[PDB]
Amino acid sequence: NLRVLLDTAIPPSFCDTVSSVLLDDFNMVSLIRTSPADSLATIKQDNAEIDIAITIDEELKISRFNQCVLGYTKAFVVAHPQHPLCNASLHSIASLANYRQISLGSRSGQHSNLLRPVSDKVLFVENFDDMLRLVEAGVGWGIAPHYFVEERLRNGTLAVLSELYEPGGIDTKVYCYYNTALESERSFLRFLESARQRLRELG
Amino acid sequence: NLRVLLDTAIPPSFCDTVSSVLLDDFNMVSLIRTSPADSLATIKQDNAEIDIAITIDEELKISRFNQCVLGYTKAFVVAHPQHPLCNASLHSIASLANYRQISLGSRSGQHSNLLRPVSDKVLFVENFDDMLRLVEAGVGWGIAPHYFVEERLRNGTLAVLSELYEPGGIDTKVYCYYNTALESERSFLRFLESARQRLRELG
Ligand SMILES: CCCCCCCCCc1nc2cc(Cl)ccc2c(=O)n1N
Ligand SMILES: CCCCCCCCCc1nc2cc(Cl)ccc2c(=O)n1N
Repeated sequence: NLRVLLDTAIPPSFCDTVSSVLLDDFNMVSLIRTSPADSLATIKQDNAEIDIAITIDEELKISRFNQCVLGYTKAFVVAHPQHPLCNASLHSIASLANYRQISLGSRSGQHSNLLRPVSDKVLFVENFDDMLRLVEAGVGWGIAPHYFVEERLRNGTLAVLSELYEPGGIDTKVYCYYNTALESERSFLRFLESARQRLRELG
Repeated sequence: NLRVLLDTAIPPSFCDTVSSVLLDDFNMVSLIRTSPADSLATIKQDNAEIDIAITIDEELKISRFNQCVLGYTKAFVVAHPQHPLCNASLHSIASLANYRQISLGSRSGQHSNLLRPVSDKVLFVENFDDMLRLVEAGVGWGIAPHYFVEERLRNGTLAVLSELYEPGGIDTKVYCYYNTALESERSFLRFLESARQRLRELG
């Protein structure tokens, strides 16, 4: 039995590809969704018995696991279109360490450099919908995965503040943390290769 | 007079594009090359009077500067083809926190998470040629920019160990740190836009 974790920031399609590919060599698979803020924390608990994690988060050397990279995805910093920072931005790119960021809480309460909020004040939430309802309201601005936002974006419900920095969307790697037991295992080596190919292909 | 820093890991072509573009709106430009390990350290010194830095290194909030991203480039972890880790790798991907890494020294002696060496023991050097002569020797393995290695690679002088992790080369962002005085300045806003376009275009 193979327990694999997938954070809320991994696009579903990625999930399917991961999921479907796993199926090829694998017979029992449990899939857990976590906040990206809680993934590494989770794998770290020895008991939780995770075997694979698919995350946007980074920690280079983890106690029992090896990192490697599955693919790339995109985040956008979004705000309600009427937000002051919205529209004219270049200062805005600087000024948002000052505006309220709706950031992703962590049960640990600690964040990597990657996920720690840029701004104070911050108001923590537990997931992206939570984060987005707030930003649509919209009390603050947030960084969200592409998928959680595409639909909204086209409507004009939401605005992209994130363009000048990293135009075209913030490029974010998708790591794969896997228990070292798996390193020799051909099933896993096969899995990785397929998924990777499929993901590039989809790109 | 506009003083701009460019680290040794920025591909020369990037340099030209940066360089040439700057020329369009700019009349005096000094260009300084630094080790990527010394760039942020350098801009940080108030006296050094840098106005732009082009680096692969990250520090999200720097005292007088704003970050944003110009483009992407590629690093490879390379070793002499006879290196034990070479060829069969998957364990190797794990085992190289154990083999000697030829890493990039820092005058500060401190490294970001991005540049801090993966492995101990490490033997520090000051630049990529230094690093490469050693690895060709080859005493250790190193992470080098694409350009510094392409020529060597095709010969078979060098091997890529870096494939399973991040196949196709390790993707690394190229940041632009610019003094905040520049944020309003149209010359700079013009520069950024052009260079970015040229870089994507070259991609
Ligand atoms: C003016 C833009 C400042 C934002 C740059 C900070 C770099 C983003 C790091 C980050 N990436 C994410 C990616 C996803 Cl898919 C989801 C959430 C985040 C996130 O919260 N952060 N911080
Ligand atoms: C088995 C591969 C482990 C290497 C993954 C570590 C992530 C690389 C971070 C890094 N990137 C660089 C990029 C360039 Cl262009 C030049 C040097 C480096 C570098 O030294 N590190 N550490």
